[PDB]
Amino acid sequence: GSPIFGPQEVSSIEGDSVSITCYYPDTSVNRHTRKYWCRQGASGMCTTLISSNGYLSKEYSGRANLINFPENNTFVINIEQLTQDDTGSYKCGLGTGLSFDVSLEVSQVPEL
Ligand SMILES: *[C@@H]1O[C@H](CO)[C@@H](O)[C@H](O)[C@H]1NC(C)=O
Ligand SMILES: [Mg+2]
Repeated sequence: GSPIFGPQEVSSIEGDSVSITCYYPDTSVNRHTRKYWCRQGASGMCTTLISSNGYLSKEYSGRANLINFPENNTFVINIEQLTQDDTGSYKCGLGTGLSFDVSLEVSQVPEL
């Protein structure tokens, strides 16, 4: 099935911020479980970059937040100071399991 939903593709420009909302099923277990944002890598693993246990990758020091909103069965990942190096294939999810694939594209600032 389709337990998690979010934005399939997120397009931004260098310097921008994004706010990515992931939706989960309306259950107590899901409201209180670990939430995560991870980047899919060439090895096949999805490396956690931020989680609701308070974990943060050094790649996101000073520029990211993950906020759980149990009151509407969502959580939000905020990512700031984007650069082209943030382009990639990500997942938002619950647990370690339930997840949704997000493609983030960060393009160059257009020439004037
Ligand atoms: C969920 O609730 C939070 C807190 O009130 C709100 O800021 C956010 O917009 C809501 N999310 C959605 C998808 O309605
Ligand atoms: Mg590009």
